Amino acid sequence: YGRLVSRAAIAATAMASLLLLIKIFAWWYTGSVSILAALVDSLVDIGASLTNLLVVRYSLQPADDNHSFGHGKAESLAALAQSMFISGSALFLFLTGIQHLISPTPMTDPGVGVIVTIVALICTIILVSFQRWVVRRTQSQAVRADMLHYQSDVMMNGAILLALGLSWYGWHRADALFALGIGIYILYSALRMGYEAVQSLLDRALPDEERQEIIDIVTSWPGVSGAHDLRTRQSGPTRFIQIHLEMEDSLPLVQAHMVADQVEQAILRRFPGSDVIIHQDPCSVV
Amino acid sequence: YGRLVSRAAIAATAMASLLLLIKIFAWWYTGSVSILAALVDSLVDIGASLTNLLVVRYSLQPADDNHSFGHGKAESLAALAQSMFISGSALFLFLTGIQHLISPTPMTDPGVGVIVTIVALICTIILVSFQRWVVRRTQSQAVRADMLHYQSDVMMNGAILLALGLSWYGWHRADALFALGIGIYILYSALRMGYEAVQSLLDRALPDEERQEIIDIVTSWPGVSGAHDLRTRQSGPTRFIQIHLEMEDSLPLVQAHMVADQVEQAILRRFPGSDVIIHQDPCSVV
Ligand SMILES: [Zn+2]
Ligand SMILES: [Zn+2]
Repeated sequence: YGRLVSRAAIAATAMASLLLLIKIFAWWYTGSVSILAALVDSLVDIGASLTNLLVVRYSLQPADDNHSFGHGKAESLAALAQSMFISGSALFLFLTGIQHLISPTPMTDPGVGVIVTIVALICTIILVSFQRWVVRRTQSQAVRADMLHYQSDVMMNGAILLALGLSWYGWHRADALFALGIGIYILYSALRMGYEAVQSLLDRALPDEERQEIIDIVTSWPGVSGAHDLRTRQSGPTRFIQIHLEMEDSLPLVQAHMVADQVEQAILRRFPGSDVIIHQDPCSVV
Repeated sequence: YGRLVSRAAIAATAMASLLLLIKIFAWWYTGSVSILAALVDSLVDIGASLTNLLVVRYSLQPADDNHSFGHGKAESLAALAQSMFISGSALFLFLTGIQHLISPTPMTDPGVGVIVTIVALICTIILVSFQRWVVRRTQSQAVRADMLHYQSDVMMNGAILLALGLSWYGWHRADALFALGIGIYILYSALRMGYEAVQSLLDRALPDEERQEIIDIVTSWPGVSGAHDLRTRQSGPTRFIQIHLEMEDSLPLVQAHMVADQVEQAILRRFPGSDVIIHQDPCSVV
């Protein structure tokens, strides 16, 4: 089920060792060999790992079973933050700004910093295009998919992509660095993550689809006329009422369990939800 | 049910007109009559209203029924923020600091500001001790109960509570203003709200109690030996399997619906959950 196809391990590893390795380390600057580097979104990127790592190691048990009845919502939650807040807002240490005053133009910023071994990384892209494998091999219910924090925390598209002496003087970041955030942050986490997130409100019961599937599977048994109601949600959950809305509308006998249970069972299709549950109603809302 | 006892209206009003009135306005300073006042946690307190107001006006329908299947989790969510973040962290614009350097001591802060008509408010306490009525008349599933943002956004316990010439020179805020945050913020939202919040992971299935009640009600019908399983959560939700784990362990007939439905029904006790649902199992996990 989750060897590959489900959160089983696929969702176990990435930002649980994408981070335990790539940006566990990559730099030995201002200390031994004292050339300047102010970027330590490294220890800042480290919160990101342990965070997710442990958090997903909790998106992940049968529960505090009693209390935490049966969880991992957890992730969707630990997405909500990363998203809207703390990225998709990590955007806002540049919405625009430095474009007009004596800053990006002819003087202040198109000169300083010809000491760049920042190219040391951008290799790291390796372990986004691995977080990328995680994606639909199974979304860590897309919780990994804060990844794109990296798919833009590896957006040195000014750095190692300069318009050095061809047309743009110091307008190198005024674009090909400004929109960067805008439509890959606002319309990133500050929707995306800000969403699976927001269905931390269980709802979206489903995508009309397995909605569809679901129904037609149940609609079609021996446990026929008597489909009453689906309701649905994340990591699994479905449920419900049916049986004989033609006569076995009391008539039958509890044999006619497994029959639902057949149904239920037959709502395998997925990998799964619960024994997303049947109340097996005889007598008819008509 | 919710006239008074449930979120019906009680949860409709407070921070949906606690804020629409109290700090809709209270001040006309630097403009007409130009005495100084830098505090506009007023327009900042206004986000707080509309926010909650509208949000609770959504903690509150049958759903985007299809998608948002049947919601209001919403609040618990809109608590999570207020809490841990954006208060219980609004604490940290003072953990301590101004205690030692020439700031609170003999010179800088125990002198400036003898112009205080800040006493204009502290009346506002009126509409916390109304948010206080909201509490258990029904917790707006304690979402209102970000209120205590006010129960500490009305913590002028330096202001209009000075140790002016009795023992403490300028040590007036170094205490009776420092701990203020600590153990009414950290151990406030940054647990409290940071919690109902975190059970945005449905879980806490319940408080062993109505857990208890629940069970013994079901345990005790004509729908006897055959209690299988509770599972539980917020605004209502319960569910489950039972019937005849002594013989009507297939034997009976779907008459024996309402019998669960009796049960279910009889899990009135609360105001309620769902028709927190029964799968009525004959043949026995034994
Ligand atoms: Zn029924
Ligand atoms: Zn069963």
